[PDB]
Amino acid sequence: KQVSWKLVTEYAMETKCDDVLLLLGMYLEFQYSFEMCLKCIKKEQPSHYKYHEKHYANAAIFADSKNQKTICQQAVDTVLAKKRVDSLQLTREQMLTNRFNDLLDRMDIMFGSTGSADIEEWMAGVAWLHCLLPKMDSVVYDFLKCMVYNIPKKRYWLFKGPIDSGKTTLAAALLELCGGKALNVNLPLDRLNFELGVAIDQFLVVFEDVKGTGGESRDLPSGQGINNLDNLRDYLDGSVKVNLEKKHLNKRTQIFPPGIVTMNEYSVPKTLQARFVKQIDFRPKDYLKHCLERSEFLLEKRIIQSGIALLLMLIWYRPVAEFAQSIQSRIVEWKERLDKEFSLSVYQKMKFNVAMGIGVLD
Amino acid sequence: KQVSWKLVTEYAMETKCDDVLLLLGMYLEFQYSFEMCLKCIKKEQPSHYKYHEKHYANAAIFADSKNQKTICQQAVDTVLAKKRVDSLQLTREQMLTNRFNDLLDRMDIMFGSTGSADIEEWMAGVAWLHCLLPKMDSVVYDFLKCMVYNIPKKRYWLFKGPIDSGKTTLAAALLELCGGKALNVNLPLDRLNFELGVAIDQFLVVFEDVKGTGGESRDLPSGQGINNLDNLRDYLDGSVKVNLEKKHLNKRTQIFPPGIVTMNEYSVPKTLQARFVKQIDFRPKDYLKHCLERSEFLLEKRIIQSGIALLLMLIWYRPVAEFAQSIQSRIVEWKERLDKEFSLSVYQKMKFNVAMGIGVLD
Amino acid sequence: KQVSWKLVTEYAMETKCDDVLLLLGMYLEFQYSFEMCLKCIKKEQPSHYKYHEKHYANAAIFADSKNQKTICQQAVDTVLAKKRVDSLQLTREQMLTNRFNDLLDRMDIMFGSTGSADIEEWMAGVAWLHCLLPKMDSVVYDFLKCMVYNIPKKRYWLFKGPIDSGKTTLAAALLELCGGKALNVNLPLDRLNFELGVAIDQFLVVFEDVKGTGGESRDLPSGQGINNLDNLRDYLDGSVKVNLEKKHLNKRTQIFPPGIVTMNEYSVPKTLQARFVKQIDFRPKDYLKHCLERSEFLLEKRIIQSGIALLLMLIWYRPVAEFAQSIQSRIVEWKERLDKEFSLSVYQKMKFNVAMGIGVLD
Amino acid sequence: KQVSWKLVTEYAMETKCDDVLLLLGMYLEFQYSFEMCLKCIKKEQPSHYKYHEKHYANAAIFADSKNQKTICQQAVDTVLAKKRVDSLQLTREQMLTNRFNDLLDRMDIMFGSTGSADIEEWMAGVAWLHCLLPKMDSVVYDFLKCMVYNIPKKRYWLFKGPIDSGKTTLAAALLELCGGKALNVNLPLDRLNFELGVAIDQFLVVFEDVKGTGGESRDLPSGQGINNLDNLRDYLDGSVKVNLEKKHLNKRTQIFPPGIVTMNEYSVPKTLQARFVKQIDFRPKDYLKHCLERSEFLLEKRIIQSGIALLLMLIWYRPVAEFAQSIQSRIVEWKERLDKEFSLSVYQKMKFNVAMGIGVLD
Amino acid sequence: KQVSWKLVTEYAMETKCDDVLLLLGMYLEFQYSFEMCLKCIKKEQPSHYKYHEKHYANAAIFADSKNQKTICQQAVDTVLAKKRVDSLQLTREQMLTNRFNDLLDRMDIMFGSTGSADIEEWMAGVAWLHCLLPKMDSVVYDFLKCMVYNIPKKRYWLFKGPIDSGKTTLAAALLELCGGKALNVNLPLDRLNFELGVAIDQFLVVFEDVKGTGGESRDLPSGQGINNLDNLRDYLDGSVKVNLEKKHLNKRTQIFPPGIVTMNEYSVPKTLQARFVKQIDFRPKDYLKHCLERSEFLLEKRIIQSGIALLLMLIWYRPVAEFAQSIQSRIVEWKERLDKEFSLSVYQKMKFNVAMGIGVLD
DNA sequence: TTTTTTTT
Ligand SMILES: Nc1ncnc2c1ncn2[C@@H]1O[C@H](COP(=O)(O)OP(=O)(O)OP(=O)(O)O)[C@@H](O)[C@H]1O
Ligand SMILES: Nc1ncnc2c1ncn2[C@@H]1O[C@H](COP(=O)(O)OP(=O)(O)OP(=O)(O)O)[C@@H](O)[C@H]1O
Ligand SMILES: Nc1ncnc2c1ncn2[C@@H]1O[C@H](COP(=O)(O)OP(=O)(O)OP(=O)(O)O)[C@@H](O)[C@H]1O
Ligand SMILES: Nc1ncnc2c1ncn2[C@@H]1O[C@H](COP(=O)(O)OP(=O)(O)OP(=O)(O)O)[C@@H](O)[C@H]1O
Ligand SMILES: Nc1ncnc2c1ncn2[C@@H]1O[C@H](COP(=O)(O)OP(=O)(O)OP(=O)(O)O)[C@@H](O)[C@H]1O
Repeated sequence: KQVSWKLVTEYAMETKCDDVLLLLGMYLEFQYSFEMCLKCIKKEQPSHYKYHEKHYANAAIFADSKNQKTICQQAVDTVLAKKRVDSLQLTREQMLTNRFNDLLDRMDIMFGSTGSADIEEWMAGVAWLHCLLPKMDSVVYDFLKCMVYNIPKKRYWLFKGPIDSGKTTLAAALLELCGGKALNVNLPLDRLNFELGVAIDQFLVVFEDVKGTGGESRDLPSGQGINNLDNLRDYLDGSVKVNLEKKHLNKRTQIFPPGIVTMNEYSVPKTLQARFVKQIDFRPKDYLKHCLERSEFLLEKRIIQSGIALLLMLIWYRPVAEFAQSIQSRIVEWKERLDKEFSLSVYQKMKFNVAMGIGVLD
Repeated sequence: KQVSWKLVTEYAMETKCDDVLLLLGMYLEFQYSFEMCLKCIKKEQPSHYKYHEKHYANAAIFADSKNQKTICQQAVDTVLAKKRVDSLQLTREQMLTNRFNDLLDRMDIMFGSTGSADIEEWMAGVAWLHCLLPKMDSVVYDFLKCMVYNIPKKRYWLFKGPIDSGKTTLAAALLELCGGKALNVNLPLDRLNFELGVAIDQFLVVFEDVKGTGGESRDLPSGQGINNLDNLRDYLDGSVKVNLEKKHLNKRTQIFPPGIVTMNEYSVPKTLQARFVKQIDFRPKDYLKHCLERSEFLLEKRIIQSGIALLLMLIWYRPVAEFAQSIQSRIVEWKERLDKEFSLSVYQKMKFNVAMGIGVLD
Repeated sequence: KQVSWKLVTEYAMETKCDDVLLLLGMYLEFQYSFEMCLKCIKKEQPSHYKYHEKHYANAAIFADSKNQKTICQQAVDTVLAKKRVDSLQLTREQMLTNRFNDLLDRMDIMFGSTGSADIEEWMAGVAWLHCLLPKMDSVVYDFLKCMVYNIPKKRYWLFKGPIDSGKTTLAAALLELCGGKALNVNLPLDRLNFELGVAIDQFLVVFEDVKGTGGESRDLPSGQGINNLDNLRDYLDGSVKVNLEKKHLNKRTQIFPPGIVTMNEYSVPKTLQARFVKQIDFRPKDYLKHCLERSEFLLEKRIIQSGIALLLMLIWYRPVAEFAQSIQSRIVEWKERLDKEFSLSVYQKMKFNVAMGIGVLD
Repeated sequence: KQVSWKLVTEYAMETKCDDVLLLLGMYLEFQYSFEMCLKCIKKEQPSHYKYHEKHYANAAIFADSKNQKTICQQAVDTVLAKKRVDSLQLTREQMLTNRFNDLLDRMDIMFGSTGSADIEEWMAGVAWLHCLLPKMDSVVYDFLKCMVYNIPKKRYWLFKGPIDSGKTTLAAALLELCGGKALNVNLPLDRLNFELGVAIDQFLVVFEDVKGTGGESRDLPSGQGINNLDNLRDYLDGSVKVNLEKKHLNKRTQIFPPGIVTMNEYSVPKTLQARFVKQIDFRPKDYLKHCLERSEFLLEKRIIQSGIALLLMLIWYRPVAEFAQSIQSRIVEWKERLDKEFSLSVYQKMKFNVAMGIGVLD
Repeated sequence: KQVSWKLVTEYAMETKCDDVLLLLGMYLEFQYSFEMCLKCIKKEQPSHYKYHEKHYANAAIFADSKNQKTICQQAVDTVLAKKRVDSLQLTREQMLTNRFNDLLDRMDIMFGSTGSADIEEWMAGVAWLHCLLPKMDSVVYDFLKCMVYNIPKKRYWLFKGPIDSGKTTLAAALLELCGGKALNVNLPLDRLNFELGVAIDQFLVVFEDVKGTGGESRDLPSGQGINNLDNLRDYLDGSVKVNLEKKHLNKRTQIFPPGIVTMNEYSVPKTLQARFVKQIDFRPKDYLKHCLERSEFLLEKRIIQSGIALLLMLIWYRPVAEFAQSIQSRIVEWKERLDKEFSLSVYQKMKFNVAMGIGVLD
C-alpha cells in the first residue's frame, strides 16, 4: 500500500499550516495509536486531538516513507498557493470578515468549558481601553473603515505623545485584530531594503517609534526615521504598485499596505504631515497608572495588548448592522452571551473603578 | 489514467498566468464538481467560472499527482516564452493594439450583465480628468504616439509641479493604460542593479518623485534621485542596448523602455534637461478639490487613477480612424453605446458641475 | 536486503543528534562487531555503548548503502521537526522540566560506578556557591520562578559589582542550568541586528558586561552599551513581539527572552533602572580568594561554573514539593542518595572551612 | 513515438538561437498545421516560415513532451559550444567576414521582394552619415583594420566631447557592424568585477560616457567611472588574458576585447591617456540638425544608428579588393545593385541637401 | 550501442581541455564523416585532425545522446583532478620542467610548418633582449634558479632606476614562463591587508614601483610602501608560513612566495635593504628607444615581453646541461634549428643594429 | 552558488 499525499494536503489545509517542519513534526505524532494517545486523552491541542484518529492509518505508512520531506513540501505549497489566490481575489471587506471569523473561533475556545480565560478579566480590559481615549469604540470603527476603503493618500494615522502613553499598546491590539507586521525604519538605508520586504501580502503595517532629529530639545534621542521616511512618501501614498524584496528571492510588485506611525513628540516635515489623514495625541494619566498598579493581572495575561480585547469592545458597543452580513449571526450569539453574563451596572461599576484609580474589580 | 500537461498549459495560456503559485492555486479549485461550484453559481471570477466545467475532469487527476509543481512550472514557462517571442517580433503598435483589446474585454465585464461598474460614475471621472489640463485628450494622443514611435533620445516626458498637483494621478492612469512599471531611483547606487532589472520586456516605465537637490531652500529634502538619473543617460536615450539583472539569473540585454518622470521642483543638471523631449507643469486648483470633496466615490473606487477612465476619454474624444484597424470595430460599438448611455447635455451638466467645484452629480 | 531508515531515525531521536555529519559518523562505527567492540568494552561513550548491539545489523547494511547522506538528512530532519513542535506547544514549566531531566541523566553517569566525578568535590562546590551571596538557594528559586512566569516588565535582573566579584561565574551557571545565550551590546549600533539575532528561540539571554560612560572617573573604560540598552525598551519589558534576524535568513517575530544584565559600577539612568525587577550586588571577599587557592580542584574541574552544581544546591536545599510533579520522584531518589553520602555535620564543616578561608576539605 | 532532440538542435543552430525561452516559444509555434498557418501565408517572419513545414511533425510530438525545457537547454548549449569553438579557432578576419555575411543576408531580405524598406532612404542615410565627418568611409576602414590587427596599447579609440555631438550615434553603428557589446563602469568595483564577465567571447566592446572628474567645473559630475578605467589598464592595452565571470556557471580567462570608450569633457589621468591610438572628439554642425529635423524618417527608422548604413557606405566607397576575399563576389553583386538604382548625381543631390541642412528627398 | 564515456575522457586528457563548453563543441565536430572531413583536409587544427578518425564512431552516437553535458562534465573533472594531484605532489623543479616543455611546444607552434611568425623576427627580439643590459642570459639564469630554490631570505632582488627603464617590461615577461603576479604597497594599511592577501598560490611574485614615503625629499610622490615593507619582515624572508586574506573570504596559510621589488631611485632603510640579495638599477637608453622605434614588429607580434623570446635567449646562450635533464633533448633539437638557420654574423649584425639603436632586421 | 554578508 502507499501514502496518500491527498490526506496530508488535507491536514495542512485544515490546520492552515505553512511551515514544512511544523507540518512534518505534527503529522509524525499520529503514527502511534490514537487510542492511547495521551495528547488526545488530555485534550491538550485541538490541531492534534481532532485529527489523530482520522489520519492515523496514513501516518503509519508515512512513517515508513523514504520521501517524507518531498510529501510535506507539496502540502505546504498548497497552503501557500491558497493565500496567493485569496490575496488577488477577495475584497478587503471579505478578508476582514475571514480574519474576524478566526478570532471568534479562538474566542470560542478561550471562553469554552476547556476555556481557561476568565471573561470577567477580559471584560475588565475593555473598560481600561475605553478610558484610554475619548469615544474609543468610535475611533476603532473609523480606523477599520479606513483600512477597508484603503483610499490613496488618505491611508495613514499618526500616533504621538510622551513616553508611556499607550500608543504601542494600542497599535499592538489593532495589529493583532487586523493582522499585519511591525517595521523599524530607524536604520541604515541598505538594510532598509530587506526590512520593507516583510510587508508582502500583509494587511496592515505599523512603523514603530520613528526617530526625528533635534528632538534633544525635548531630550529625545535623535535618529534616522523621519528623514528616512520622507524618502518613502510613495509607499505611504499607495497610489501605485511598488517592488518588494526578500533574501535569496526575486521581487514582487504590489501596493504597499495602509497602517500606523508611532512617534515621540518630534516635529515633522509637512511633506509628510500632509500624508497623515489623522493624528491622535496620547497623554499620560495618573488614574490609569494607579488603577493599573492595582489590576496587574491585566498586564500579566497581556489582556491590554490583545486583539481579542478590541473585538470584545466592538461587540459590546457597536450595532449588529455594522458587521458584514455573514458574521452577524455569530455576532448576535456573542452579544447575547455577553449580556447574559454582564449587567450594564457591572460594566459601569468597572469604568467607575478605573476613573477612581482603584483596582478595576470590587 | 494520467494528467494532461497539455490541458494545464492551455489554461495558463488562456488566463495569461505568470505565477506558478497562482496557477497552482486556481487549477486546484477545479477539482470539486462544477455542478455545484458556488463560485460558478455566484459568477464571481471570470477566470474561474468560464473554465471550471472544461478543466474539471483533468483537475481531478491533477489533484492526486505527485509532480504538481513541475507540471505548473512547465505551464508558466510556456506563458513566459510567449511573452519573449512577442516582445521580439511584434511592432510596438501591435503590442498596444493587443493591450487595448484586454482592457476592452475588462470593460465588457465591468459594464456587462454582472455590471458592477456604474458607467455614469466612470464617465464623471472622464470629465474630471479632461478638466485637469487644457486639451487633455490631445495630450494623451501625443504621448501614445511618442511611446509607439520610440524615437531615440526623444523618449521621456517630465512632470513638474508642487504636491497634490495631480501629476502622480495622471501618471498612474497612463501606466495602467500602457502596462509599464514604476521604479524608485532615490535608493543607493548599488541595488539599482536588481531594481532596474524589473524593466525587462516592459513597454513603459515611470520614475517617481525623483529626489534632487537645491529644493532644500523650499523644504524638498534631497537625495540620490537626480544624481542617479544623470548617471543613466544612456538608459534614457535608448540609443543602445543595456544589460539587465535578476537574482539567480544571468543578464538579459535589451533597449530600455521609454516613459515618464515626476518631480517636485528640485534642480536639474541640463544633461538631463536635454533628454526630456517634453515637460508638463501642473498646478493645484481648489475647485477640483471642492469637487472631489463631495464626489468622494471617485477616489474610493480609484476611478480617476485608472487607464480604463483614459480609454473612455479617448473613445469619447477621438476619431475612429486614429485607432488601429482591427479594433476600429470594437471602438465603433463603444462609441454607439456611449451615445446611447449619455446625452451631450448630461456630459455638459457633469463638466459644468466639475467647473463649479460642486459635486459632479445633481 | 534493505536498510531500515526507521532504525536510524530512532537512533537520531534517542541521541537527539542534531548534526548530519555527527549522526553519520557515529552510526558507521556500529558496523564492526559490538561483541568485540573496544569502545563498548571500555564503556567510553554512552551514545555508543548503549546502542551498538541494537543497531549492529542495520549498520552493516547501511555501510553498503549508496544513499548514505540521504538517509541521514531525513533522520536529522525528524529531530529538528520535533524541536519546533515542542517550541510552539510546551509550557515554559514543561520546558524547564525537560531541561532538568537532561541534567539528572548526566549526573547519573557522572556519579555512577563508571562515573569519573567525585560527589564530595561537587558538594564542596555547592558549599562555596552558597557562600557567594546571602540566601543563595532562595535567590535561585526566585530567579527560576521569574523566568518561568515571564511576566511583562518583571523580567530582568541586574548583577552589579567590581571585577573578579563572581558575577560572570553565577551567570554562566544559571545559563547552563536553563540554556540560553550570551550577547554583547557594547557593539556599534549598526551591528546589533545580527547580534540580537542570536536570541532566536532561546530560553534565557545574558548581556555581558555592558559598558557605561563617564565611569572613567572611576577608571571604568567607557562604551556604548548602556545607551544601546536604553534604546531597547520593548525587548526588555517583553510586552509585545519583536522581529529578529539571522545571516542569510528571513526575519522571525517573537517575544524577546528574559535574562540578566551584568556590569561593573557604572552609573545607570533611571529609565533603565525601572526596567529591572531586582538588583544584586556582588562584592569581592578575601576568604573566598584564599579558600580558592587551597581548593583549586574546584577551578580545575570547572565545578563552580556548572549548572550541575546549582542543581545539586537546589536538591539539597529545596522542599520536594517545589519541583514539577513528574520529576519529584527522581528528586526524592537523589535527596536520599545525598542524605546517605553526607551527614549534615560533614556539610556544615565544609561551610565553616570556607568561612575560615581555609581549604574546604579536612 | 518520441521527440527528435536532433531536429530541435538543428533549428537552434540554423536560427543561431541563443536563449532557452526564445527557442521554446519559437518551436511551439510549429505544432499547428503549417498548411494553413497564417504566419506562413503572411511570410511574416523568416525564422518561422522557412521552417514550419519541415519541423511540423517533430513539433507535434514535442508539444506533448514532459521534458520540454531540458530539450531546449541541450540545444542552446550546442549553439554556445559552437560559438566558443569559433571563438578560439578563427582569425579575427575570418570572424569579421562571417559577420558581414549575416548583415548581407538581412539586406537581401530588407530590400528584397518583401522589401519592407527602400534603399533610397537608407542611401540618403548613407549620405547624411558620410557628411558627419570627412571621408567617413576611410576613417571607418582604419577602425576596422585596427580592430582586426588588435595591436596592444595601440588598441582603443576615445570619443571625448560634448553632448549631441553624435559620438554615441557613431559608436552604435560601429558596434552593430562589429557585433560587440556595450559595457558600463560607472559603478561599484564589487559589481564591476562581475559585470565585465559579459566580455566573454566578444569581438569588440564600447564603454559609454564614463564619469570622469574635473568636469564638475563644467557641471559634469565626477564619479567612479574613470577610477575604474585608469585601474584596469591591462584590459585596455590587451596586455594579457584575465578572468571573466558568470552565474551558476564556470568562469573563464581570456584576453579582453579591444574597444572604444566615450565621455564628455572630464579630465583624464595621463596614465590612462597613454593607452589610445586615437583620441578624438566630436562637435555639432547645426545644418545637419535642420536637415534631420526635416528628414525625420531617417531617425524614426533608426537608419543613422544602424550598422547596415555603414555597410552600405563601405559598399559604395571602398574598392572590392579592400574586402576579405571570399565575400568579394557578394560585394560586386551589391555594388551593381547600387549603381543599378542610383546615379552619382542622385547621391550628390542628397549630399548637397544634407550639407545645405534641408529635407533630402526632393 | 552506446556512447563510450571512456573515449571522451581520453580526448579531454589528451587535449587537456578544462572547459565543458569547449569539450562539447569540439567533440561534436567529429560526428560528420571523417572519411571526407574538410577540416582534416585543410590540416587547420591538430586538436581536430589528429583525433577525428579515431573518435568518429563514438562521436556519431554522442550526437544522438540525450545526456551530452553530463558526459562532458565528468570528463572535465578528470582533467581538473589530474592538475590538483600534480599541483600537490610535484617539486618546483618538476613544475618548471613541465612549464618549459609547454613553451617549447609553443615554439613548435610558433615556428611549425605554418611558420606563422618568423623565427628570425623572433631572433630580432632575442637580439633586443640580450642587448638590453649586462650579460642578460646569465642574469636570467641566476634569477631563475634563485626562484626555483626559494631559499629563505635569499629571495628578493631590487630593481631601482627611473621610469621607462624597462624594469616593469622585463619582470612581466618572466611570468609567461612561470606564472605569478605583481602587487601594490603604496597604500594605507587597511588596503595593504587585502593587497598582501592577493598573493596566494603564486609561483613567483613582483611589486609595483615603491612610491617610497621618506623618499619624497628626492622630489618624488609617495605611498606608505617603505614603512610597509620594512615592517613586513617575514614575508620577504619566507622563513615561516604566513596568513593571507581576501574580500568576503577566509584566511589561507602558506610561505610567502619569492619575487622582485621595483622602484625609482627612492630612499631605503638599511633594514629594508637587508631584505634583498641584489641591488639593480635600470635606465632608459638612447639606442634602445630608437631601436624599438625602428623595430616595432617586435612589439607588433608581442615578442619583447613574450616568454618565448626569453626561452630562445636561453636556448641560444645556455648550454644543454643547464636545462632540465630530459628536456635537454628538445634543447639540442632547437639548438640544431637556431644554429643552422642563423649565422652568428646575422645574430651579431642584429645585436650590432641594436647597439647602433637602428632597425634590427637590416 | 548565488546570495547575503562583507566591505565600506
Ligand atoms: N496613558 C497612560 N497613562 C499612564 N500610564 C500609561 C498610559 N499608557 C500606558 N501606560 C503605562 O505605560 C506602559 C507602557 O505602555 P506603552 O508601551 O504602550 O507605551 P508607549 O508610550 O506607547 O511606548 P513606546 O513609545 O515605547 O511605544 C503601560 O504598560 C502602562 O503601564
Ligand atoms: N490639480 C489639482 N488641484 C487640486 N487638487 C489636486 C490636483 N491634483 C491632485 N489633487 C489632489 O491631490 C491628490 C494627490 O494627487 P497627486 O498624487 O496626483 O499629486 P502629485 O503632485 O503627483 O503629488 P506628490 O508629489 O505628493 O506625489 C489627489 O488625490 C487629489 O485629491
Ligand atoms: N566574591 C568573590 N570574591 C573574591 N574573588 C572572587 C569572587 N567571585 C569571583 N572571584 C574570583 O574572580 C574570578 C573571576 O570571576 P568572575 O568572572 O565571575 O567575576 P566577575 O566579577 O563577574 O568579572 P567580570 O565582570 O570581569 O567577568 C573567579 O575565578 C575567582 O577567582
Ligand atoms: N552635426 C550635428 N549638428 C547638430 N546635432 C547633431 C549633430 N551630430 C549629431 N547631433 C545630434 O546628436 C544627437 C545625439 O547624438 P549622440 O547621442 O550620438 O551624441 P553624443 O555626443 O554621444 O551625446 P551624449 O554625450 O549625450 O551621449 C543626435 O540626435 C543628433 O541629432
Ligand atoms: N631601457 C630602455 N630604454 C628605452 N626604452 C625602454 C627601455 N626599457 C623599456 N623601454 C620601453 O619603454 C616601455 C616602458 O618600460 P617600463 O614600463 O618597463 O619601464 P619602468 O622603468 O618599469 O617604468 P615606470 O617606473 O615608469 O613604471 C617598455 O614597454 C618599452 O617599450
